Amino acid sequence: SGFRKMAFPSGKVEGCMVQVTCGTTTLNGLWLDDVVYCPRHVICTSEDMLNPNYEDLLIRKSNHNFLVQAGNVQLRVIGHSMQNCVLKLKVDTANPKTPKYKFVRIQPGQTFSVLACYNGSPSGVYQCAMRPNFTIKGSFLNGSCGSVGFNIDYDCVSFCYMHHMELPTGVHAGTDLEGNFYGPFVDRQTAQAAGTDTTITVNVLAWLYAAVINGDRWFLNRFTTTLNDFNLVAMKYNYEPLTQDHVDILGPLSAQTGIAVLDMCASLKELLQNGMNGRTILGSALLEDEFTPFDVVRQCSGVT
Amino acid sequence: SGFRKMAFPSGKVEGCMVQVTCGTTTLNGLWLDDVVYCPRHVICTSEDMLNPNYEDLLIRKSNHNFLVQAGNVQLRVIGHSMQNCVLKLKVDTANPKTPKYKFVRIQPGQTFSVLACYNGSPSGVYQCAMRPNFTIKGSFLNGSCGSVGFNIDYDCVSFCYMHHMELPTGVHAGTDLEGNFYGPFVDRQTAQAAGTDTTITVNVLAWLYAAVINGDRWFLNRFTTTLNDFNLVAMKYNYEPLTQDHVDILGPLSAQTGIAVLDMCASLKELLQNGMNGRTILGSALLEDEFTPFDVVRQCSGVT
Ligand SMILES: Cc1ccncc1NC(=O)Cc1cccc(I)c1
Ligand SMILES: Cc1ccncc1NC(=O)Cc1cccc(I)c1
Repeated sequence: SGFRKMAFPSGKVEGCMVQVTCGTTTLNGLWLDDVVYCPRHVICTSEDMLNPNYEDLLIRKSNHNFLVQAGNVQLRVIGHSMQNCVLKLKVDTANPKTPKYKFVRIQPGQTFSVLACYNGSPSGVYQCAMRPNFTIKGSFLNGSCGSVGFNIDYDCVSFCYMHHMELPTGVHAGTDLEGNFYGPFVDRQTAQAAGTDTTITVNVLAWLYAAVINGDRWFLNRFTTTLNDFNLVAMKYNYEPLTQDHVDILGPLSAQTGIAVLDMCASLKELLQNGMNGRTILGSALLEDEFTPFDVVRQCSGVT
Repeated sequence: SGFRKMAFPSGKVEGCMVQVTCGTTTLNGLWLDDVVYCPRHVICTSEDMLNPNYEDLLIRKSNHNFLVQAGNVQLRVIGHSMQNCVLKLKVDTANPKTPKYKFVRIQPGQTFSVLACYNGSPSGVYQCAMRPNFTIKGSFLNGSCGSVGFNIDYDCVSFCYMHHMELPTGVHAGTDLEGNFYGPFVDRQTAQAAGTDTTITVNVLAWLYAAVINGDRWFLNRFTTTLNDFNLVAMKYNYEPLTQDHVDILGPLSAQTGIAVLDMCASLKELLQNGMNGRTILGSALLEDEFTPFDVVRQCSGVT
């Protein structure tokens, strides 16, 4: 019973958080095995940030300039290298709390949990989605850079995001753990406007299936539609076009509820065209798009 | 930048989760020091649940009937006792992962994080509020009983909730860690309807302050009100009456934003009377009441 915006248990990630200081800048690092991963802008001063030449800035840095602290103990830095927009600090000690892990570059529409950190210490955990415009709508303040996004499959943590910056519009941009930004964003204090933040249609349908499973059914109607007819409505409302891959991914939810994907699309079509009329769905007065079909199945089945 | 429904990092609690089995029932336990805490209905069969006599059922149970497993290793049970609606299983080993902790009985309107577990394994973490009718709107399936609610102050975990049951209305009831239910609920499969779920007014105002801090200001108006005038509106909309204690608790948010509490009440009054007119606040189309004034300050300052 019930449906919540649920994050993964953060323990395995908390054991990887460290504090990295270079000069006067302190941010978060991720310690996995004998490597600490952190945003390369840790080497920048506020003045450098307008147009930084990271290769030139990094020349003036030695291993001893990178202060890495895990809890209250200091890690010895024996190597440093820049991989895209991340720094990799080789330390002399493997993290004893290193979980089984992978680095994954997620697709827009996919969700993940963020462990927001400051000075290497966890402050909280929440669930995010990579927006179709490659931004994330997070909760981060100065000092949160280096906080990571991740998913967990039983005992394996798949790291997918590392926080780097806030855009002037209050949305967030970052990289995968290879240091490549999601989207066109660059790690410099410059005019970087975000593209259209469209709604993740397959996720809204998954959340509608979750609502039916949990008893909220008022929005079910007597109608059906086609992918092409639905997509005309989706375009008008800045929803992502629905494909047969999306319909296929909703198959288990359609099978569990007995509601054909195209019938659910027709409920969504009427919801887009007529609104909620002051009503709610799973305690929300808008269509929620940050639950994937996998999230709905996981939460509705209790995968640990 | 940004505002999210954030849970505490769950690591300290994950290290306390164990599986408790008695006969054919398996649920979650909380292992702190040499004691495992779990819902006493672990001793019940589905038939017992209609009208169980826990004292009589517990007579037929010995220490060896309580199977306690921490990960893949078995704990030896050397004692058992019933305290209200919880069982306390004394084990021969102190939990080496026991964090600094307290047991607290929270007040309605207060928030906490839940680590949903199944078979002693964490599935996810989310933020809840104890509703004014003493229910929680969680996400729990069969096997989740014994999952706990908690708050964290730096290194101290204050446990406040232990999940016991789902009401026929899909809302959740449970106990504090002394086994006393929140509200009038009893641990038996019987007609237990919930009272009026009123809105936590002080929390909605705190969330309105969070919105102003984060840039969402469209709802600020040219009006003010009084506590008595505001409370006439609050009664009409099933909002909790606002007191001077609530105004005092909003003091830091009022000081940070420069918006007097009664002016914010007048914005809330107009929002209640006229609705959002298709607009959103912090990505929500309804007034959010599961952020306390302390939560807003914590999130907006980055307390770790
Ligand atoms: C202040 C804040 C809030 C949330 N998340 C991150 C930050 N920090 C920054 O963005 C600092 C910064 C400034 C300009 C460019 C770059 I690269 C980094
Ligand atoms: C099925 C479920 C879903 C969510 N949270 C908890 C549960 N489990 C129960 O409530 C089992 C139960 C039944 C009747 C009385 C009692 I005491 C306990």
